[PDB]
Amino acid sequence: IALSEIVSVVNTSDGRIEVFGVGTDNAVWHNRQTAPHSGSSWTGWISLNGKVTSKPVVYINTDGRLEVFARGTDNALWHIWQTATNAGWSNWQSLGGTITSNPAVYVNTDGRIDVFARGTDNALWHISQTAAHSGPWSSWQSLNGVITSNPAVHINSDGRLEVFARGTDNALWHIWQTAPDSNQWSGWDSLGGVITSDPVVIGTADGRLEVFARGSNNALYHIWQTVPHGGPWSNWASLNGVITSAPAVVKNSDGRLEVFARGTNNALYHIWQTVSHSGPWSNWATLNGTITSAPTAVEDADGRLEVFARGTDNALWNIWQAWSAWVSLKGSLIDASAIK
Amino acid sequence: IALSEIVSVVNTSDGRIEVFGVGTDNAVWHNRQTAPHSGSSWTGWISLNGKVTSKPVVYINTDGRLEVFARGTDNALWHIWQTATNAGWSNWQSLGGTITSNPAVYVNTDGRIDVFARGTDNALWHISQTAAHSGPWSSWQSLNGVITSNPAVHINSDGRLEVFARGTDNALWHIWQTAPDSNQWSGWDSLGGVITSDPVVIGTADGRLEVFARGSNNALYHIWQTVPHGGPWSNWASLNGVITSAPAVVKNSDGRLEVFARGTNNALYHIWQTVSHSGPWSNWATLNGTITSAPTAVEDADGRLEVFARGTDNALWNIWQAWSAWVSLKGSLIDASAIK
Ligand SMILES: OC[C@H]1O[C@@H](O)[C@H](O)[C@@H](O)[C@@H]1O
Ligand SMILES: OC[C@H]1O[C@@H](O)[C@H](O)[C@@H](O)[C@@H]1O
Ligand SMILES: OC[C@H]1O[C@@H](O)[C@H](O)[C@@H](O)[C@@H]1O
Ligand SMILES: OC[C@H]1O[C@@H](O)[C@H](O)[C@@H](O)[C@@H]1O
Ligand SMILES: OC[C@H]1O[C@@H](O)[C@H](O)[C@@H](O)[C@@H]1O
Ligand SMILES: OC[C@H]1O[C@@H](O)[C@H](O)[C@@H](O)[C@@H]1O
Ligand SMILES: OC[C@H]1O[C@@H](O)[C@H](O)[C@@H](O)[C@@H]1O
Ligand SMILES: OC[C@H]1O[C@@H](O)[C@H](O)[C@@H](O)[C@@H]1O
Ligand code: NA
Ligand code: NA
Repeated sequence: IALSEIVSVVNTSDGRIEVFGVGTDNAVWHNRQTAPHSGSSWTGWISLNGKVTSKPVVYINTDGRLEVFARGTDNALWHIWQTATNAGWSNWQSLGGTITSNPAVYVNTDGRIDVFARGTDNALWHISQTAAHSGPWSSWQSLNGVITSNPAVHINSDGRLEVFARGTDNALWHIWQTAPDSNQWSGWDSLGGVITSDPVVIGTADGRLEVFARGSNNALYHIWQTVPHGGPWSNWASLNGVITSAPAVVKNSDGRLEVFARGTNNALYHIWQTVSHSGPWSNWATLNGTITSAPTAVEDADGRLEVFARGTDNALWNIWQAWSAWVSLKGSLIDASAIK
Repeated sequence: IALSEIVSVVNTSDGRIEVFGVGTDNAVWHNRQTAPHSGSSWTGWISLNGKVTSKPVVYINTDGRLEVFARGTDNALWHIWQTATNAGWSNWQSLGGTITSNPAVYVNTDGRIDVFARGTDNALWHISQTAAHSGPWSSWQSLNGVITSNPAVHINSDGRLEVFARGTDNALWHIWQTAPDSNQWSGWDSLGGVITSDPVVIGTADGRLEVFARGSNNALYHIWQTVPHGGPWSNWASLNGVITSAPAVVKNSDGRLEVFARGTNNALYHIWQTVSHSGPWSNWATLNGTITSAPTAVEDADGRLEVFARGTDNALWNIWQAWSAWVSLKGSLIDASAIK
């Protein structure tokens, strides 16, 4: 499994990027832009406390309240939430279970958050809010299978959640809701290939799921739905390169997909659709730097991509689509990924 | 009340703009882009039938299914929906009531559509889906007040719906949910001024509501929340000009607000935030043409603004942010607005 993303990042409901990482104390720390603009100053790192043994994953509830999910020292799923949109936080609360992966998080069309995690049986399990952005939470329920990666989740353009994970054959497997808001899940399907990273999944500007992963030759690969929210899937296509981290994918403000990955020389590299969305891909270009994590990419409130990655000093470094000079957000981050 | 928008327009879940208008037969007709790109060809006009006595208002359910709301010849609220995302349509069904305005439509954080309409008592009434993108619908419920315009609705950045309408004093009044998904609504509040158009409301890139309306001197005015999802509101500010239609507002792909209105010479005019979102406004610029409706503006799948307006030939004409040459979508549209 290629070197993981070190932070979870979201553009908040007031247009400020907030990042969540694990400190040397194994607590979750957050940093937020002071202003909703490219090159904004930052609040600085503020602790949510806790003791996590996974990558923390933030998600924005449909009412704008941020909610962080992370495995605890007891291997239970824990969570903590803003009590008001972009305001104070709750205490950490357990959702129980015994999980063996980072959580994957998305929200159903009914505003109910769905959290996916590998179990001690190596099956995909999930637990959900029973009301929109509200407790109580459901029971833990199994979707079966045997997965050898952290899971990834994205909603289809018809509101059906779809989960991607590596199988015991190192192929990309996936499973989907057969209707929105449903616990009627499909059987597992193999999209084949051999992946040596966690999969990442995004929705194209024309409403198709597209999955990126590193292959056995350390090139970037991708595969996509050929119709909106539907099969068949394309064959695997190489985007080439030699990458030494997990890839991070993001949509430009004009819908062009752009992928960030660490190269052999430990610099940040990127490759993008040219002209328009679902257009022909560029060749790889360097953004330089020296990074000790996978990059994490998000669009800011000015419609510019922002990239975060840990540096050799273990601080979180930022670069944005002007491109800008590398700047440090400081702090000291660790890779707490449940699967490495 | 300044000349109204003639179509309801949405960017569908597969990145194709679809427009809804009233034909000379008083049926609702729709036209959709063949491709999810600027300057795409169109399907041509296809009838949903019905007999409407209001502007038709389309909304995308959280599962991607389009749903159109319009007053019938019996003055009841009627609706029709796609049975699958971007697929076939249902028959028209009545939601009953007796309404005296165009419908205003938004979705709650729980995926429940909320429809607002003036009653025969000139009070603001509403009816909602009781489950996410699903029937049965609620009873009609009154929010009281006396309104002299079509209502406008937008969600706050904390998930609270907020409705704007002109009062008997010709001032801008508003009312809001005190919590998301709630029928706990606030009292009416006056934002003062004198408006001679329907209000239009948008959410800024930094999570604030901003309202645009024509004033007594036929200038464009605007007023905004000074904090995300919160008061106090600004004082009214003039964006000047002399406009002879309702203004239409839209966010650029980079969050810059842009406003479209008909000028004294019947040409399309526009004015925009410069540099970045919540930045200083341009002066008015012409896009020429000769229009016989207010313009309607939406962002396409390429991140470019598209504007629609009826021409002197009663066809719907299109121009986009390249700017492009005016092109005709043909058809023959009427202004069916319930309040003129
Ligand atoms: O108050 C809202 C919060 O309530 C908690 O009980 C739930 O577990 C959270 O998921 C929710 O966001
Ligand atoms: O029914 C829809 C489903 O069809 C399957 O064949 C595809 O592999 C899934 O990605 C899709 O969600
Ligand atoms: O076409 C725009 C593209 O051009 C490149 O020069 C930039 O570095 C990319 O981030 C961008 O997506
Ligand atoms: O629809 C086909 C296109 O989908 C895009 O999102 C992919 O990145 C392209 O490689 C592909 O040609
Ligand atoms: O099937 C979905 C549709 O069902 C109808 O009964 C409801 O009235 C619509 O609002 C809904 O979109
Ligand atoms: O409580 C929030 C509400 O506060 C009021 O003072 C504002 O006028 C409303 O726009 C806002 O939604
Ligand atoms: O800064 C970009 C702006 O420049 C003007 O020339 C265009 O006509 C506007 O549509 C655009 O928003
Ligand atoms: O926050 C203040 C700013 O809000 C913007 O959305 C308005 O268009 C500006 O006129 C105003 O200066
Ligand atoms: Na994340
Ligand atoms: Na509309």
